[PDB]
Amino acid sequence: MLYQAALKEIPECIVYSKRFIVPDFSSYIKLIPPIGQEVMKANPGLTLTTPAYCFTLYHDKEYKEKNMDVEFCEAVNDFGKNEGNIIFQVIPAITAVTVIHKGPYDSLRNAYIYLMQWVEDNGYLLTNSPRESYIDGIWNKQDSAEWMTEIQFPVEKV
Ligand SMILES: CCCCCCCCCCCCCCCC[N+](C)(C)C
Ligand SMILES: CCCCCCCCCCCCCCCC[N+](C)(C)C
Ligand SMILES: [Cl-]
Repeated sequence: MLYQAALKEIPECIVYSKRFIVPDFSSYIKLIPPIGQEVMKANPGLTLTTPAYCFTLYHDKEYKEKNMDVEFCEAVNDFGKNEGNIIFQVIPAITAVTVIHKGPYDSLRNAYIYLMQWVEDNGYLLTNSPRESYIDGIWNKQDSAEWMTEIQFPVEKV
């Protein structure tokens, strides 16, 4: 796939979120559906933002694929009440270099490789946790070649 870096300012947002140490990506994503179900039950009237912004924060300090520190986030228009370890928080504004990963998730690492190289080549520094923003996927497209996930590296120019 031919990744195409873009540079953008991402404003702050309010999210509901849950943080996990996960064995691998498949194990992690099985934990995601219950989060929305439980937070919505506990906060009638909670509204997702339009457009949506639904993303994983990868909090590890190095590249990893197993035993990962991940935080699932989904943007809402206003705060609700925390439900268990599901917590509302403000995710701060960042300047990000981004690429779109088309297709299934087994090759997501290629987008991270690409962005790590771009940051080095163009005189930037990664300054906060990468975000993995889910756009199109099994919820709306059964042709997995048409899934779309945006990888966002928070950066500052050196
Ligand atoms: C000079 C710095 C060298 C590289 C810094 C990399 C920091 C790593 C950022 C957090 C870990 C990202 C893990 C993403 C895994 C995503 N997939 C499971 C989908 C592949
Ligand atoms: C029988 C085959 C079972 C397939 C299970 C499919 C479950 C799909 C549940 C999707 C949850 C996706 C969460 C990402 C949120 C989507 N938005 C980006 C639109 C907010
Ligand atoms: Cl320069």
